[PDB]
Amino acid sequence: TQTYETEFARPLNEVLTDIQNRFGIRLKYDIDTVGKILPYADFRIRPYSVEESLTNVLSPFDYKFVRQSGNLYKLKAYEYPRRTDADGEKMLAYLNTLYADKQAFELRADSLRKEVRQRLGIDTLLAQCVNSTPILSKIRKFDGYTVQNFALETLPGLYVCGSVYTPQSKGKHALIICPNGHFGGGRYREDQQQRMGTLARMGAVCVDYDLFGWGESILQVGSTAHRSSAAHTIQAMNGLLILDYMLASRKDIDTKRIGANGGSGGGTHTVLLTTLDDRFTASAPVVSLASHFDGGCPCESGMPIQLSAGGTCNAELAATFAPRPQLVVSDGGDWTASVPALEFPYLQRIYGFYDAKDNVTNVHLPKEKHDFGPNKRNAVYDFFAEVFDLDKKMLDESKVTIEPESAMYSFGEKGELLPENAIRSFDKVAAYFDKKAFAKLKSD
Ligand SMILES: [Zn+2]
Repeated sequence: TQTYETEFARPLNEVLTDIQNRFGIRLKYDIDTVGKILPYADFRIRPYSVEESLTNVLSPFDYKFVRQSGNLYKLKAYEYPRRTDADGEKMLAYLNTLYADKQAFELRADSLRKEVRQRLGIDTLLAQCVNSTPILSKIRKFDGYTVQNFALETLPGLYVCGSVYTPQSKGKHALIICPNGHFGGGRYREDQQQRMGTLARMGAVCVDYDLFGWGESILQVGSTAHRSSAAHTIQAMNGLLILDYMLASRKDIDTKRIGANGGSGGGTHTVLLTTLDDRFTASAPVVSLASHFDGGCPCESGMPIQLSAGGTCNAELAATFAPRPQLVVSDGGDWTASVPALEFPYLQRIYGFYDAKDNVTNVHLPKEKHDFGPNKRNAVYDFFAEVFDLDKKMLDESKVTIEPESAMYSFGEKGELLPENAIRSFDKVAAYFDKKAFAKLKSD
């Protein structure tokens, strides 16, 4: 019954099936429309445009479409971290109106650094971090580099576990902090060991560490806890405390050569690190950078850092590092497809404010997909070789050992070495962020 008096109301699932048949498209559904009723459904249709029709029937339920290949469309929930290339181009054009030189750029960059840090809440948690003796494994020797595991206590009872990759070559070394993306196996994976081992053979101390609720963090908080705003703050805190610990505990580091490098989520965390800490002298965010995507995981976008200074994006945060050497690796199979046309020229103009366009580079892999495969690693090897004066003759992944996973563990094959004091539920961490969690906890 289509009447004025029943608001010409149709179930949304009938409307969309009807759009699919009428305009001859295919729909992939990543939403469940059960029970959804759209008033005036047929009046929202536009015979000349499948896209207006879809947007007019979906935006009332907070849904959208994303055009796939050919005549296929995916139907999605609104995503606060994800916009379009078009949104990107308007954002970056808008931010270009806020600065015409170094002076104007540098005032906004300082506001961006302060408001990002404030909005992350990291200084609240740093004021509560302890100073206990880090748990260090024995040093394991390999061809031209060694590996040593660490567990560093942050908040009372909370541990970040990682591994340090040290060159065997004599003399002062570069240091590279290496947050990782959501790739299978985390920092334990083959391509992560390859990259840390090659950079260490070439003369860089390299450090990698568990994402919150990955690896041995699972022993304390479980796997679910990773997708939380807590993860965003805790992972940035982890990076900073690890940089502090490396610089205070080691004699072999040249403080003119401190790098950040990571892939996907690790590339988002790389930009966060160079935004939070002025000690970094070079940066390589890999298959990560976009004006129009902030990161899909709450560990990347869970805190509202992109609302800093009236609105920013990871491309502008990356720009605040100017004019320090920075490599952006992009590919044609993900959100970084835009970088050669959009994000890179934006970064070139800002590096331009310092006569240092040559300090920022883009290795675009048009044919490749979202991974940390060999040509991603080769752009990283090449960049740090160049800017940190590392030894390219040592570059050979066949010489890196692929340790089994448990060899990088701090707390034993089965986590049986997990300290007495140690947090064993997410509740203990959540209580720093949410009064509901604190209240659950305080009723023993
Ligand atoms: Zn994450």
